[PDB]
Amino acid sequence: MPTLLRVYIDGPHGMGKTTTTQLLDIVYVPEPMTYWRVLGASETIANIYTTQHRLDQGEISAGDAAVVMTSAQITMGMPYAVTDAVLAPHIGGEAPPALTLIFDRHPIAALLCYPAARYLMGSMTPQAVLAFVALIPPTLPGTNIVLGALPEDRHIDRLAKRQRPGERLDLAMLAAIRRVYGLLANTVRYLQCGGSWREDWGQLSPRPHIGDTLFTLFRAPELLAPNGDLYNVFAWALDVLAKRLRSMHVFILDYDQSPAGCRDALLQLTSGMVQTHVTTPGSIPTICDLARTFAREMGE
Amino acid sequence: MPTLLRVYIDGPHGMGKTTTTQLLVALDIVYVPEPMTYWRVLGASETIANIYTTQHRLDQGEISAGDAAVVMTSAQITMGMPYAVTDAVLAPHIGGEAPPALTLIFDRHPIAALLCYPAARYLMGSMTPQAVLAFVALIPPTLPGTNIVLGALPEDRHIDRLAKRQRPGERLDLAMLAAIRRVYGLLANTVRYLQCGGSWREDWGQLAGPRPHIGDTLFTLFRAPELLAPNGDLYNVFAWALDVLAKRLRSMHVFILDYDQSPAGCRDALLQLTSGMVQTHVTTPGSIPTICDLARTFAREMGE
Ligand SMILES: O=c1[nH]c(=O)n([C@H]2C[C@H](O)[C@@H](CO)O2)cc1-c1ccc(Br)s1
Ligand SMILES: O=c1[nH]c(=O)n([C@H]2C[C@H](O)[C@@H](CO)O2)cc1-c1ccc(Br)s1
Repeated sequence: MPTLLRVYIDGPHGMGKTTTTQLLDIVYVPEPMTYWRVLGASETIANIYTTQHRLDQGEISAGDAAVVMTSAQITMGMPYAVTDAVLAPHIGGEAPPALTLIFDRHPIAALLCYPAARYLMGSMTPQAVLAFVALIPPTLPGTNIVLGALPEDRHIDRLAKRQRPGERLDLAMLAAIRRVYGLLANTVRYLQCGGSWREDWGQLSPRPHIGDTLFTLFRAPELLAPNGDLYNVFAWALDVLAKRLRSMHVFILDYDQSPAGCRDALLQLTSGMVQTHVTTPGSIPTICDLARTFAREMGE
Repeated sequence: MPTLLRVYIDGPHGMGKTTTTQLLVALDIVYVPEPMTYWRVLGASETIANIYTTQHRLDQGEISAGDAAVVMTSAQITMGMPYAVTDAVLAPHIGGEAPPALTLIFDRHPIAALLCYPAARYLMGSMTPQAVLAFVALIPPTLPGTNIVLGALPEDRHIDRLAKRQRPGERLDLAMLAAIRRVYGLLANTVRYLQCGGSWREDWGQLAGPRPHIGDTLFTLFRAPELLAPNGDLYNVFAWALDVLAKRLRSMHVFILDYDQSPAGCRDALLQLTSGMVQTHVTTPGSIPTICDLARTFAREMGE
């Protein structure tokens, strides 16, 4: 069968991502803005930022913020969820690629990365973050995740330039979110280096120290038994997290440059990403139509 | 290679499902109960109490529809968390379909929290079909040998039992009973529909035994203004979800059990249906013990 290349450009918002991918037998699946602002619900992004603002002003409580916050993360990952779902069966085993799919963000941003950041923000229960993790679909072969690198003040400047409507410059949420992708990038090398959280978990009391991995966020008092132990339910959700992330291929793009440069770099990492065969002759065309119809309908 | 026999007992609450499964188990056979301790304490505080009060608040006109949806959606993520973790942990051992070396008697399948309960809440107006389809996209891949025993039981006889089998924080809500009763009937019809060659897209225009009418399946829940494009066709985002709703269920093995009989009767009834069920091999020979302990542990920690 012919081969495919799936590339998910991911990282914190405000790093110039959509811009540089649009500057790129290659389809680009955008961010489903229409689905957030209109299809799934009314102005999901506004809701997120507003709510946290009410929590920051104490106009509402950590728990009401959690439910609203929780209910929104659902609307945000839905389009990505279904795409991976319908896409999954066509992807074959790892292997010029007959089709290159550039996606704007992977599902883990919705089922892991943003949820965690909001936890880090006192707006999402760690119990909920782990519920989402538990739902992270299996990791198809050839899943290349590009995460971005960019100096803080530079990223603050950028965050400032363009924001979806309803947003708010939230410098904490920036640091919260920059923290997560940083930890996530660390977890992957850890898992890949042979690290076992169960074996290293006691330390929280050639590879990253589990203190610099995503595992360190779940030493959360609400996840532990009166004697300090993690409840098994939760220990298992970390076996899923471990399971899902270890197979991903993470590629770093330095965003501290010009779109032309970022673009030129993005295409550059491509030389080492992993391709896979498709399942049917007609997989490529079906995939091509899905990615174009996804774009057409949800990209504003 | 050893085989495994997985059996998920689901259906509307208040039919006596938990009892009989225990009964049956009291006769290489491990149970996986409902994770009440997670619902009452671990994941959140009193989730079931939260659910029945919210609906109730909405009905009293004391909150809105968007408050309920936000709360309900939130409550459902908690309710199905344990099922979701269990399924993902077990999945790698589940192998090809093939007496069983191990029999795992589950209490409710992931789809109950990712589909049926959501769908029913939607029918109650405390959930949106967009949220349902979000959950549906999150239903995990249907493992081989997914045998589901649903429970039949006449309504009045159900009402009486429900009135009896309440949960801590539960309210006698017949409306929800009827809703939950309708949703599970559609599930069975749907699985029959999908298996007799049915295709929703083909029969979309139209909105044991013979193939059911698409309008007697779950696909009919999703004919909502919210999901339609001005051109009148389902938006593709949802259409693609319904594609997964059909993929997930098409390979399940549904069996129906009659709950209009004594506890020792359902036990024997269910014990009868069990023989015609699909087993499967395990991935590693040592997968059985592991599976045995995950189940016992799930039981020991979240059962109550
Ligand atoms: O889950 C989310 N939650 C969230 O608050 N955001 C924010 C960041 C920015 O302000 C705007 C667009 O990225 O919305 C994004 C996401 C995700 C988008 C796509 C996926 Br997958 S997850
Ligand atoms: O999603 C749910 N929603 C819900 O309202 N219930 C109610 C019904 C009854 O009052 C009680 C116990 O099932 O909880 C149960 C569930 C689930 C339990 C297990 C799974 Br999977 S889904």
